Amino acid sequence: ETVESCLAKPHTENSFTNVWKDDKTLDRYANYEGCLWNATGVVVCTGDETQCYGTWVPIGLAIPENPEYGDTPIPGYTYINPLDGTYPPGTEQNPANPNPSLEESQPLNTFMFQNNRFRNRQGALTVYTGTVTQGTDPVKTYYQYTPVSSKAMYDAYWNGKFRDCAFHSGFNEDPFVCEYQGQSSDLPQPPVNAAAHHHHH
Amino acid sequence: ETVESCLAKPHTENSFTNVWKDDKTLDRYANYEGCLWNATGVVVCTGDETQCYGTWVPIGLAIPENPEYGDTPIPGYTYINPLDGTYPPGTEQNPANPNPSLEESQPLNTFMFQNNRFRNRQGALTVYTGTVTQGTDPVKTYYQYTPVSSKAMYDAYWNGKFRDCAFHSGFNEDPFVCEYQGQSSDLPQPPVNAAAHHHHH
Repeated sequence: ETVESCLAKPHTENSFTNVWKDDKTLDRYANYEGCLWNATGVVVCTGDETQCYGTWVPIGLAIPENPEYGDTPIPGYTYINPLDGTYPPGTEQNPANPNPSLEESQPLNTFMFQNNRFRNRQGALTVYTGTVTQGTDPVKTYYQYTPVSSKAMYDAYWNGKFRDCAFHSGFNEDPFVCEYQGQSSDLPQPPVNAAAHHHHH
Repeated sequence: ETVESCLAKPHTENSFTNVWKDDKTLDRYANYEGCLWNATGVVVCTGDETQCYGTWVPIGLAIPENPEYGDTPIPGYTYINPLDGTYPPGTEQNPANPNPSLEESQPLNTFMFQNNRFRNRQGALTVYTGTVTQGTDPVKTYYQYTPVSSKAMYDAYWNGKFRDCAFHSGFNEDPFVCEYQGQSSDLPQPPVNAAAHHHHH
């Protein structure tokens, strides 16, 4: 395939396996038919983030990276994109500070929701967006927390769905795994990307 | 509309006006029919980025913003998304450092391409994605430069499209505006959301 041929493929609504997520933007990707695809909004994924069902758009050539599989629908959850811009910070609607913050070490008060790490500071939600560096000799490494811009994430919070995990002190360890992991929804099988050749070269 | 009715709308391939971009993810958004839409894939936008043509996906309720249009096509450029993940850093194909760095002040020899500010270090391209803050008062501000993950951007760079703007050295505080602003292309008019659609939540 070429970049042009990939971009010409039709968008496809189906389950893809071997899904990966960009640690900074939280975007989900997968390889299929020699092309790289990006999931667009409304996503249903398994508990782990191995498979996701939704509207996939071809964005370029497949990139190197990457049990069994049946024909029966499997359990999953409707996944929320924490940074989708539906409730942007620094606005009248969402007055939270729009600037990301830095932590020298992973904070003690974080909670895990749909495989993302979050912090709650009196109703202001932030999400872990990977590490960043500052300076040279020595290079300082920081854990970056970015203000959440997802209305659906805040709706869940305001509906009291994170009572067991968003108000917790922390310490000795890492994140509190929330009991709520989203609305249940099944993924059709098998993934269209099942075949091993979609994941090679 | 409701969040669910907005999500049930079909993806639309059309030109939208009153477009805005997320400074951190570089996402493009617009309001239409009481819903918020996000452009997916490569879009065609005007020079100022007021209008973009492409595949738009409904992601939630419309959000507050803050004569006119004809019916003949207008000139625009094929816009690339610098953080689209088609050529991720920290890999065999793209050996750039995968970590964003924080600058105490804007770096020197930067250039403007499609209203984004970039830095070029011996072929390693980095893009300005906004301010990050730290330190319980005073409150120190940093300028974040994130590794470019767009293969298209690198292709243009490698083909010598940025000859005049990306290869400066020395002391240059203001960014050089690149002559190349992308491949010319036309946008159908008028925009689908031209009418005062942009009012009342």
